[PDB]
Amino acid sequence: DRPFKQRRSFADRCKEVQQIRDQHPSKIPVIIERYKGEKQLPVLDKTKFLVPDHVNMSELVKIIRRRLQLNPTQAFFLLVNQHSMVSVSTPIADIYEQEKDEDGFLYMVYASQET
Ligand SMILES: O=C(O)Cc1c[nH]c2ccc(F)cc12
Repeated sequence: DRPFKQRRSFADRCKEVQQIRDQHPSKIPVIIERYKGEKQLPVLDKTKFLVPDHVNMSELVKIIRRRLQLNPTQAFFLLVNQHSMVSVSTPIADIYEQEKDEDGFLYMVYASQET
């Protein structure tokens, strides 16, 4: 259950982004993890997503919500560096250039609170 950055070294994370640049150049490499203090939402099956660079962030919110199989009642937020991405109808390619990690991944966190 450890976070991605505790399972992979910085150099290995950089090499993985570089490999994705070669093999899936039109995809943004995204890490999506459950907030550490999250109580209500389940853990997602997978952590690493290759997102076509034209996808709007607001659509990624809907996709992850569907993957979690929640009621329309359960609150859900997907955050990039504590910015909620529910209303961001901007392609991920633009968010990437602005919010990417030094290792080249784009890190997101989901929670039942937007704090
Ligand atoms: O969910 C995934 O597996 C990765 C992903 C996120 N958004 C997408 C949009 C189109 C597509 F082909 C794949 C994706």
